[PDB]
Amino acid sequence: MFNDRVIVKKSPLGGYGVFARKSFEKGELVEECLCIVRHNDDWGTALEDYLFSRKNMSAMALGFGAIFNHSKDPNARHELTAGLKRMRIFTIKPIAIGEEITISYGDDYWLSRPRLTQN
Amino acid sequence: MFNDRVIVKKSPLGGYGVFARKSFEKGELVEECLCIVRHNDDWGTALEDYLFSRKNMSAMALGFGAIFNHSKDPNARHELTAGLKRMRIFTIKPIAIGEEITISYGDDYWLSRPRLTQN
Repeated sequence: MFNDRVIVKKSPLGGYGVFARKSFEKGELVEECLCIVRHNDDWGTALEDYLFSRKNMSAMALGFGAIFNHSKDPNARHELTAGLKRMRIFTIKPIAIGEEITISYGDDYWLSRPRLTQN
Repeated sequence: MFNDRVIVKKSPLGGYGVFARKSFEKGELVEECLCIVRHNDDWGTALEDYLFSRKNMSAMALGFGAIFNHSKDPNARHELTAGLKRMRIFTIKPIAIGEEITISYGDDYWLSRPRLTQN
């Protein structure tokens, strides 16, 4: 799909990842809806699908997991679920009006009053 | 997305559900890829996302769960996962070259040699 906030690239075409079209400082906000994350061993055995875990984060995807594979480093964190986590994404790295985004990046519980002025 | 086999409607637009464009008798076959189903209580606590369970079936979705909400009755069964269940969908009700489809319908372990002649 695609939204003025960020362009998502999940369809095969020589490039998998979620790009953002809006330069900004460390502290942006992205949106999506294709992740099922939790925190437990029974999870890796329960959500057996496109698992994507890092140290403590244990989640799974199904079309976006591969979109997150191409990530030499933690570009930004994400929170899309109904139990824990949340329904929003944060980018601790400045955006370049056309940069790529990924997920999984430790935790760092904190915020800063997001301000998505329209787009 | 959309496929000659069936047209999927997940994008908001005053209508959520998976429609089928191919009249047939009770015993059709649909295809998809957005469901994570299992059978256990720890599941409802592990897959906490868009849960969709019925009597014994305990599953969760993320874009298709709402597409299954609009279902006054069990239109057809489904099986899309890697652990149990399978990767195909069956329609025990005749198709009307433009009918809507849903999921969750008891179990009835059985088959009948599906014959998806192209489309």
